[PDB]
Amino acid sequence: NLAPLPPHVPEHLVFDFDMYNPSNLSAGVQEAWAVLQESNVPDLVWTRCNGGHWIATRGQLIREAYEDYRHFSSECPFIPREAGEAYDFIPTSMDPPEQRQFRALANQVVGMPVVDKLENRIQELACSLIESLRPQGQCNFTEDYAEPFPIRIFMLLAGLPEEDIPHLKYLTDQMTRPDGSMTFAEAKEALYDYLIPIIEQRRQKPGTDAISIVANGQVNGRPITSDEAKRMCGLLLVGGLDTVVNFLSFSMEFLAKSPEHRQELIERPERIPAACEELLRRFSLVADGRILTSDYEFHGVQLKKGDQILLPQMLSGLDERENACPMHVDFSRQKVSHTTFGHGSHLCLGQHLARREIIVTLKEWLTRIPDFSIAPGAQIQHKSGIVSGVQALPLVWDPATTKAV
Ligand code: MNR
Ligand SMILES: [K+]
Repeated sequence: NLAPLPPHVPEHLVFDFDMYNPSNLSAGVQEAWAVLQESNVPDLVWTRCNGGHWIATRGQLIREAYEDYRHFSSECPFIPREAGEAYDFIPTSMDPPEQRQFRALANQVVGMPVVDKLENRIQELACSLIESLRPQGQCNFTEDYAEPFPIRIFMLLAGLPEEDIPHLKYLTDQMTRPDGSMTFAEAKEALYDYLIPIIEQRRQKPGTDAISIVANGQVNGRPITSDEAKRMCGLLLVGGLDTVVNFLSFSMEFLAKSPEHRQELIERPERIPAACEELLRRFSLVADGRILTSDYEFHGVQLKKGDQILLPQMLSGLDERENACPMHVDFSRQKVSHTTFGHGSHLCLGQHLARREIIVTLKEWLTRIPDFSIAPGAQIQHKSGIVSGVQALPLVWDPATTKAV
């Protein structure tokens, strides 16, 4: 359904793009969003879909908006408006200056230092899961590796039982790619229903897990409140269950279709870290936004207080003005430009954990299964939303070409 066009929006800027079900989705989700960068499309357009909102389509505008938090606020960062209004995670729903004090605490539980505490476990789990699949000559990558690898690592860090994964994963997905059975607000309340008692129990009897550290932490010298701890832990759950999980499938799908790129990383393994960055650019998948704090003229367009604007962190990397031959994957790309981990004061705090999970996967998978392909007659389907993903990824290979080491 298309919402009525607001009085200040001119017709020539209307482009009815649906972020939850794009028209050209069959060609690939990244390709689907790239239609917003064709020759006849303005830098900033308005879509009547999902309640009506603006969409920045070029890296220059996306970076400018993320830097100017005075005009573009994180208080209501999700579309539709109902979801953005209910959204209250910390630090993501706050603007500086209040936002800043919470970043240090989050860094304590998912930052670089922590990646060092789980180094061995991450390595062990990756090798373990891959060796188990190797002799099978086939797998359903999404459920056999993409989900269990990053998710089990997060549950370990948070001190939560793996048997709770099905419930938590379902709730997290309703906040990014809703199936219609739950609103954002209902999904968020169910997540908080889960966390509330756990936070109280760990504030009474502290442990060394991520939830215990957040719940008993301090914010710029003063005790964190139960409510603040809940709002921060909810965000961590989403990041642990619906970020790397999706990205890994986009990357493996590409490697399955490009033997040449697989051979490159096999012959020259020192290029894996660079390959990670290039894949993060080409298969970017996050797209959230901001809300206007007042009337404001932006790049010749009149914006009104209350208007929502989607800043596809995904679009910066595919912008031909930022990267030549954007759809082409080149591991030797000199200057890989992108905003896959955000831009400005809210730069991703989990990027170190994410990069380690991606690099370990690339190295340990190609070491054991260098040659693989998409299953016979399979047509890979993608899904779009706040975070985009892959519905299923059936893979096959000849065990005779594999290595058990
Ligand atoms: C479990 C931890 C996390 C993991 C894993 C993780 C993995 C990834 C990842 C992997 C492929 C994707 C791409 C990703 C992308 C992002 N991520 Mn990340 N992220 N990520 C966070 C935790 C995590 N992320 C936190 C915390 C913030 C918010 C910081 C702040 O608001 O000040 C954040 C913020 C962000 C933002 C900024 C959003 C904004 O400006 O409103 C983007 C984009
Ligand atoms: K809000």
